[PDB]
Amino acid sequence: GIDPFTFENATSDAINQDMMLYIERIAKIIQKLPKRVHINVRGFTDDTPLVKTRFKSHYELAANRAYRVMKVLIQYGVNPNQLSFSSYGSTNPIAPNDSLENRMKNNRVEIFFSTDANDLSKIHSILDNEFNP
Amino acid sequence: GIDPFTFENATSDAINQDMMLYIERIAKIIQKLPKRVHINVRGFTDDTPLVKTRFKSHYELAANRAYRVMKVLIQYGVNPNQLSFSSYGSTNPIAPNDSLENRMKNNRVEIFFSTDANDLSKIHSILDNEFNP
Repeated sequence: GIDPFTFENATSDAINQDMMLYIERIAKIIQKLPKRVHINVRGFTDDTPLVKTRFKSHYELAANRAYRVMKVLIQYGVNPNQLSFSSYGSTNPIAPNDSLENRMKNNRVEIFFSTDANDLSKIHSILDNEFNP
Repeated sequence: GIDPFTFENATSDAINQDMMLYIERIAKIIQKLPKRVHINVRGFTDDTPLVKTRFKSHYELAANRAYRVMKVLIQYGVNPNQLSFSSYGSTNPIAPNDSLENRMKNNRVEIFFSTDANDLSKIHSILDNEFNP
């Protein structure tokens, strides 16, 4: 399956260089998709305390992450008309927050496609060509 | 009359220094509002034909105006977690699309507040404090 954008720094919204390149690939994929497909960039966090940062809440942290990924997709030519962003904060974890390994799973941004039934095949086919050799 | 933001020309998404000042004023207001109130930044166009611009459709234009305004609101300190943007293209004109003057009222971005009955008063006096005798 396709990978989400993982934030290794549990308390920041910083997009490093490896992640920028990956966002760029997804951007290239997105612009090839039919125009009636929209993209919702969703933001998540673990439950690491936020005390020594600027963020008041995990929602706020996840919003910044999703917004920033969205910003980057636009940088690489995705039309703002196909885009939106959402924050789920520390709700909806992939894994429980017991260990460092599982907490990384929770520090991510996920891409959601909004598509009809016919455009779903096209997305499927386009994603297959670019991601699986 | 708390006015929308009105763009300079039919096909432009440029935010002039005039509009910057006004968006900043709006950002100050938003930051005084209760945390449970959210802000949707709505973009519109007139129905001026789009040749000789980058934009392929009015929704792309309207989406770009609204995204830009939101990006500015954040720039001036508004929590991304309280923000979203929407494009309405040339739909929902506030005025008939005849004279240039009227077409321009349609080239605009509007701010919608999402609020419960109780936070509605808190928003009223905050807005009144800022835009009335």
